[PDB]
Amino acid sequence: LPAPDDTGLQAVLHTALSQGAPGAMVRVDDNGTIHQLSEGVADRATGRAITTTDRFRVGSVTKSFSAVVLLQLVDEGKLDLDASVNTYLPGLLPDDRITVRQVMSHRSGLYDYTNDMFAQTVPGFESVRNKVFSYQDLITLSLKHGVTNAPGAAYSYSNTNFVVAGMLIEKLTGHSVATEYQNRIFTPLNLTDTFYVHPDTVIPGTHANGYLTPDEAGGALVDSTEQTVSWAQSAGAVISSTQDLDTFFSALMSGQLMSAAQLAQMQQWTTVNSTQGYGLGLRRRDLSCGISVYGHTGTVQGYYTYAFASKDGKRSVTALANTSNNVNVLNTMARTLESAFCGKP
Ligand SMILES: *C(=O)[C@@H](NC(=O)Cc1ccccc1)[C@@H]1N[C@@H](C(=O)O)C(C)(C)S1
Repeated sequence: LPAPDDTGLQAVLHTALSQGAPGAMVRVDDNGTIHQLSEGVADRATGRAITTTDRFRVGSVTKSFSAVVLLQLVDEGKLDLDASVNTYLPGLLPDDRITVRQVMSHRSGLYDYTNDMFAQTVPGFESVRNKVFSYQDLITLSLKHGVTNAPGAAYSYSNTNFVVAGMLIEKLTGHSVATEYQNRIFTPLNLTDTFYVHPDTVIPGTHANGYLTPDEAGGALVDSTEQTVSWAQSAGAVISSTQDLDTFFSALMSGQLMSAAQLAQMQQWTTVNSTQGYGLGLRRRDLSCGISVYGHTGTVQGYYTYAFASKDGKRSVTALANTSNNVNVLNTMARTLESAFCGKP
């Protein structure tokens, strides 16, 4: 690979601050040489600077952790990707033909309940932040809507799919998702900054605060740091660090977390758009210099995350800006992948 471009990374972060991120940071693990940059503040009221060791909410990057657990259950013979979800969770879904593979690749047609919750950004955050939901509650919210397409027929990202994922983990293992994440991922990889504490609202240890941008342009930012994330759970509630997400996606892509057969299933790409695919709880992004990278993005209130690795896991990058509902910042932060993998233009 090209050399990571730290000047380019620095410009990305500075642009993200100019667009409304209080803080922005990135860590590259380049085959044993680290690159780490940060600009701005973890806490905008106190002025405490953001740093690449600050913990944060990774949002939908959680889906990759859920997918790893499920694919280990497939290795163990406890789950068949092409069986019906209702085989394992009887009566859950209105269509017996919706399969586990369809759920994990967002081809199930299940409606995303979060479109109900966040029609207004800050009011929706205020409605869910201190709520505790069961998995079934969230499924029932989805099922109030008809499915949006036939099973398997169309890619349509839906948090509901990884609420089903959590339910399947807990039913088939008899344990909580937190226990399964810990035993199958966090402990074996020594991810000392990585937690699943739902429904606790505290982020353990030193952390970046999250700042939710309101829908009204120019409006005051809302501190969204402390919330249950119960509206997402196995779709969105992991806490981590740039170092730990780098370790996780390098371990995944280098074949440490499941059989080769199941990693191949995880990497069967459904088209998202002309430069992106979706596997099983895994995104592919195709970069301008003809390199593809693998991992996931996250948006949870006040945090935008990108966490991606090369095909062989030897280079990994995690970038975080502590705002959300700011599409300029979201778009800017994607450029860290270009600078880190494609290098100087
Ligand atoms: C994961 O991060 C998910 N985030 C949300 O459900 C929160 C949300 C975001 C925007 C508006 C309303 C609610 C989904 N995953 C990300 C991702 O994969 O990058 C999406 C942006 C697709 S939402």
